[PDB]
Amino acid sequence: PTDDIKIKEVKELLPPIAHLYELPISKEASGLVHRTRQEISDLVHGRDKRLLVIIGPCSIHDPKAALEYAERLLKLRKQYENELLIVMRVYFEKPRTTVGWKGLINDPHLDGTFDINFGLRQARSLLLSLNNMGMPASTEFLDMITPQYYADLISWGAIGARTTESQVHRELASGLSCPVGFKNGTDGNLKIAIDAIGAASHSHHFLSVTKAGHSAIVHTGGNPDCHVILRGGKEPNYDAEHVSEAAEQLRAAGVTDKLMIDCSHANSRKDYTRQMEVAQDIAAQLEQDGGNIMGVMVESHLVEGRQDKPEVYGKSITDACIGWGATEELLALLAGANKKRMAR
Amino acid sequence: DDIKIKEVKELLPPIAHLYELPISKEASGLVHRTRQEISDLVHGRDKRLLVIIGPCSIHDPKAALEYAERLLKLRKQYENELLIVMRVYFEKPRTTVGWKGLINDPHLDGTFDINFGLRQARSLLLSLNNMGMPASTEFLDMITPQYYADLISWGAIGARTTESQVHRELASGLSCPVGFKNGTDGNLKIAIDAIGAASHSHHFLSVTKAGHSAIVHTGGNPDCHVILRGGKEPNYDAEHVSEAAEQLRAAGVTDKLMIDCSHANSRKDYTRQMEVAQDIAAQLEQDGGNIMGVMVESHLVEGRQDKPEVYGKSITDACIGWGATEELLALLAGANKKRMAR
Amino acid sequence: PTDDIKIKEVKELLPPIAHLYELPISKEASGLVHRTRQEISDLVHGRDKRLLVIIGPCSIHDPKAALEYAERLLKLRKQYENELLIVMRVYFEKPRTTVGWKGLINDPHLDGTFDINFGLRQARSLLLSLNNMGMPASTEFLDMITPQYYADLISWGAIGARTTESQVHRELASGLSCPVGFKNGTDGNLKIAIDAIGAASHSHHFLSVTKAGHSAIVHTGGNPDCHVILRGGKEPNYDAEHVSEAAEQLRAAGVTDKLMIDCSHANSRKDYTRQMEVAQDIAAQLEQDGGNIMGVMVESHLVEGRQDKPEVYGKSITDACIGWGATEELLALLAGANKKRMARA
Amino acid sequence: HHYPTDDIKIKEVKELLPPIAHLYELPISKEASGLVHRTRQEISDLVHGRDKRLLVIIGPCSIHDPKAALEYAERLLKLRKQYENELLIVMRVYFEKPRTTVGWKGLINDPHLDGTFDINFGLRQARSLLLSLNNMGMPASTEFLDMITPQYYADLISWGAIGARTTESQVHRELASGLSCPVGFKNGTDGNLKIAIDAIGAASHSHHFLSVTKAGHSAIVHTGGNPDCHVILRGGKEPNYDAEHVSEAAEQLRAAGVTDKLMIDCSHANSRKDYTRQMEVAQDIAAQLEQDGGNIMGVMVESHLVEGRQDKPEVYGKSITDACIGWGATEELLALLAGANKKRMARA
Ligand SMILES: N[C@@H](Cc1c[nH]c2ccccc12)C(=O)O
Ligand SMILES: N[C@@H](Cc1c[nH]c2ccccc12)C(=O)O
Ligand SMILES: N[C@@H](Cc1c[nH]c2ccccc12)C(=O)O
Ligand SMILES: N[C@@H](Cc1c[nH]c2ccccc12)C(=O)O
Ligand SMILES: [Mn+2]
Ligand SMILES: [Mn+2]
Ligand SMILES: [Mn+2]
Ligand SMILES: [Mn+2]
Repeated sequence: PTDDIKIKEVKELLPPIAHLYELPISKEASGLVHRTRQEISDLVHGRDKRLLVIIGPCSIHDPKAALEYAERLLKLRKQYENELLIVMRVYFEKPRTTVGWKGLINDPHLDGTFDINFGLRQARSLLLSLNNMGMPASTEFLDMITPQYYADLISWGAIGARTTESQVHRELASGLSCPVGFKNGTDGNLKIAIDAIGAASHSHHFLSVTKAGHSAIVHTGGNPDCHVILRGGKEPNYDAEHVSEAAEQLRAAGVTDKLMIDCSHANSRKDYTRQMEVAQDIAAQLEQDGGNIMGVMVESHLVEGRQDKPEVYGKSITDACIGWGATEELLALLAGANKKRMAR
Repeated sequence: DDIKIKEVKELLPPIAHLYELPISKEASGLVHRTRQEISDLVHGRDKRLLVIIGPCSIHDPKAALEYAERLLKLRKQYENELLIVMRVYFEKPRTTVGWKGLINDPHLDGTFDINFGLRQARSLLLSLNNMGMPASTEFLDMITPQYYADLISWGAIGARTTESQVHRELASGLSCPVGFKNGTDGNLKIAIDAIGAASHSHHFLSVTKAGHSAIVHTGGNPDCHVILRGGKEPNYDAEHVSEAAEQLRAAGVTDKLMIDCSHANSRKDYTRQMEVAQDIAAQLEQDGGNIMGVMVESHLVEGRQDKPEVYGKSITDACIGWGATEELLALLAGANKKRMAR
Repeated sequence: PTDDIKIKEVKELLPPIAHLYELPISKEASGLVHRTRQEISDLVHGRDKRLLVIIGPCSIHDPKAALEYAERLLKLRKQYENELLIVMRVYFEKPRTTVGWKGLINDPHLDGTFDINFGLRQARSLLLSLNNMGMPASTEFLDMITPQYYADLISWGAIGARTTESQVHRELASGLSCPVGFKNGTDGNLKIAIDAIGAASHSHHFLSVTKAGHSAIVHTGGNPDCHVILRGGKEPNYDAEHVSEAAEQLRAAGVTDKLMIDCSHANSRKDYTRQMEVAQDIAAQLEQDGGNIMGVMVESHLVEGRQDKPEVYGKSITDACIGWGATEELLALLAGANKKRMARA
Repeated sequence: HHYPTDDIKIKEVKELLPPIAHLYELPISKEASGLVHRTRQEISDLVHGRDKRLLVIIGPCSIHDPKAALEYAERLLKLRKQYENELLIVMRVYFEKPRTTVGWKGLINDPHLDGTFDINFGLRQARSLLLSLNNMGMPASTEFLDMITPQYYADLISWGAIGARTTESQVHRELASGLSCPVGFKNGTDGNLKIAIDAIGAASHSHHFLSVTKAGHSAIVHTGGNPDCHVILRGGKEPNYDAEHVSEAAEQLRAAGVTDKLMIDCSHANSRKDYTRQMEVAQDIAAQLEQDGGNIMGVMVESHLVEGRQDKPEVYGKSITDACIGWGATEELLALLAGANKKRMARA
């Protein structure tokens, strides 16, 4: 015996078309996705000076809270639309080296069953509702298969720090319909993210699944709307001198020198109250010059901090988020600052 | 939807390949026991040295089979000291443009003919196992393994994907032992982490033998280990080995590890592989109980070329030639004969 | 060029699992399907002397109407449950040589568009509701692929006169979880139906599709609960003499000699009123002896007759049916007659 | 949903390689494509009366041994070339006789003739044989029994049959509507011709039927319709090959506004299931061609290397299904038909 020795089971997976038939994209959702992708493209290439704000929970573990959060964020989206382009974080799984909760797609029931068919349906339904209420959505694509279930509803995608250097993730990015952000590496390596944009911009052949759930060869056209995200290393890398050094390197590689700064993760050193400090520093850069900044990322929820079990409503069970109060503060700060950049 | 997709193309499922090239009794037996033998090495139940040795990449099956036929003689000759398993990597991952590997580009001309490539890959691997040479490879994605993992005795996850969750989940379901390299700037924690993760059950999305998407529930891979392949500085010496083994034991994982003689440890100079090997040989005489394997980039002919003009010469990373391989292998054999006595 | 020369398009087909996931079979529907299949088997093999009545529209073109019909039929199902085993006709298409409306699965919108995905979803939705309210369902399986979408909701199946002689339909029958009736051929050939019962009782290997929509080899175990249906020919064949001759031939092939009589189609000469005459003759055979009769088939709707376009609620757009009044009478007539046959045990 | 209702009477569902796996190993060649393409057009011409050659669908009742088949084709090929101005000879390459009785289920189903079922091997063997035949210059004809097997080798078929037992089946008519080759519908097993006339009707229109893609996934196939369909007279209770039956069939066909050019099966019910009588039928057809017989566009003959039949595949090139005429009788029968038709063609 040499085949599937360490496989316990192979289970039935509904193909993407099953979900697309139940939850077809609406006219409005298409329009919103389409133009949000264009609008972000314009930010990536320096054609517009608004600040892309990718903001929301670290992960989504409860769609009801996600929709209530979206309702609130939507008012600030409209209010700040001339200064900020606000797009909600709708991430289904925090990649984790240890055991623990495996994300909404994997474990929608939050009990260690794996009900991926239900997860993908829930994921798509939440995304469709969000787009339907005027809130565009962003997410991190972890594998090569899940995107076929809801990428059509995504206006901006991330490739995480742990996969920016992975070739098949760069290939995936090269065929994604949405702009894509590549994070610097977990120890602060920027070059891998710069290379990724290089790779992602060219055509690739990668193996994936058709909408019908059958393996196929996908020939991509390249993604011209990729960029770097500074999310910290051994040290934080959000300040002006890091930004400026990043911008030089980007120009040096012939790619866009407009980048995004993540206020969270290793830039806050995992202390959610520091996100505001980073946003303050970014505010200060925009007021002085900050021409290379095109966006920021913030981990924000209804209620602040985090919990191991999903006991409190609207409170993260992955990374600790700022609460809604602080969120209003932060967005007002960034709006006020960028208005003054856009006048200059 | 699919705005940046040029084309979606027909892909034969693994069963089409498995139907034309079914694994043989002899190939199954060889894979089965080479896996056991390597498992014994990983867990410190046998003190032979695993040697993953062969071309950086396979671009010409004829040369590969030739190389194997010479490598087989040495495998048999050193069977008490070394467990020799040929490197049969089909692609070297590259940030920039260039040849994309045998699976992607079997014709070496920039056409993609993945169906032909997967067939060639499986046929080469089956022939190699049939003649008595087991095979090792790097699994880059979650689909290609279904086409030939049954013919593979040891697997690598590359430096670039050791931190990737889905690659760890893949390793958790791989029938073969798996080596995780430290990161391209020398980070070892990510490989230790990767071993921990890979030893547990996971649910990942992939494709059945029949080419249909499915949820695969894995049992966990107990036969994982790390590979020291250098970082900003090389990490092959006795001090690095010792500090690595302390870290591995601290994490509750096997402290038996493999050392790559090429790539960052040689400073990307193929000549230096022998210096690393010498250093490893010297550790084996003094103590070196934490070393279970070495990795060597080797071919019929030394160095490298941009186009496949010269027979048996790598077109990816530069390799030592057949000579320097007879030397490196003797050198490792001699040194480990001593280990296994004392 | 040699491939797909005369093919206009190949279109996306959701696999059975997609429908099974949205409309899983309920506990109650399962129990009812299970039990009804058993109860029918007992009739096929002469363990119970109730009369199976397959009754309802010639074809379903309107689920609302079908449900309302079921609600009324249900009361009579219960009322006569000791004499009659009443199962509703839920046929989606009447196969036709000519052009016209192609059934609910093919043309659920009744406008000449094709929307088979919607059709299959509607068909299963209706079948699940019917079973849930207590009404078991029967249908004609026309191809090898549609049964995966809803066979689990079907308590009795028919293979039509046009396909009884088809080997692939016999093979299909040999793997269907429900009893199956085979009709004599459109000119009155009975041998093909007897042959079909023989064939369907054995194991076969045919090619079909898994629940997941992938082609596969199905090894079937054989269907022991098949029987013939007398549906007329060049002449009608519902009378005692035809029944008696049909039973002789059945015993002679070593298959069950309990058969079903279709009161409609070529036994009524397509003139729906005459169904009552056939039932009357069936009642009269039951009173005398009628040991070989285990079921009847009747084409019945809320409103009698037929129409070309679906303008009048609850009226067939395929073969003309008797309306509700006559349905009550036909059922009372059959119940009364069969009560007397069961008493003579 | 605790009570069981699903796959109660299924023993097993097994793996089936999709058409593309066979098409990859055995792609159609330029020569085979050319031959299929033109043989179909040539047959279309006969169906629509633009050419007065006679289509001759001739060969074993069923193929149980590809080596014998190839040897048979080599022999038939010399007569195909020799009579090419009078006859259009196409080989019968039928894999499986439909049977009510248990017994051998054909080469696709049971390629090892031992009651195993190795349909993957069977389909590979069927395709290989059909490709070998087209590559040597012998076009091939077959009967399509199910909706799935055609995807494996219809690209190598120049003419298709719908059998007597399925001519009335709606799905088979829909299948015919999307088949790339001309198609003949047989009359029913008791002699009903109207079903075959209806079938031509139906097959000529567009349909939607459910089948499998080349990749093995179920799909909806929207067909264009098949304009190259015709009827086959194969007898009933009584034989139906003579001039009066022919003439009565032609009036019915015209009356239905379909082609009044038909094919006559010399075997099966027209021969009373007696292989020797095939020559009788051909003799009668020859007599019709000399008189007038304008409505006849083809004939069907069950022919093999060796005459008769056997239950076990003991003797080489001898049928295990319906009894066939041997090779001697075949040369006779074809010379007979050639000579007769040469005279018809000269009168116009
Ligand atoms: N559907 C994705 C691209 C993509 C990812 N994986 C695929 C597999 C097949 C086809 C397309 C894809 C998009 O439009 O962004
Ligand atoms: N077949 C692989 C395990 C595996 C990798 N990818 C898969 C996808 C599906 C099923 C199994 C797998 C092995 O034996 O090592
Ligand atoms: N599901 C059907 C049997 C069946 C029909 N077609 C199939 C194809 C595959 C497997 C089973 C089937 C039943 O239970 O009656
Ligand atoms: N391929 C067949 C037609 C056909 C049969 N079944 C199909 C399913 C899908 C597409 C085409 C088909 C031909 O060319 O004659
Ligand atoms: Mn986070
Ligand atoms: Mn290398
Ligand atoms: Mn009817
Ligand atoms: Mn025959």
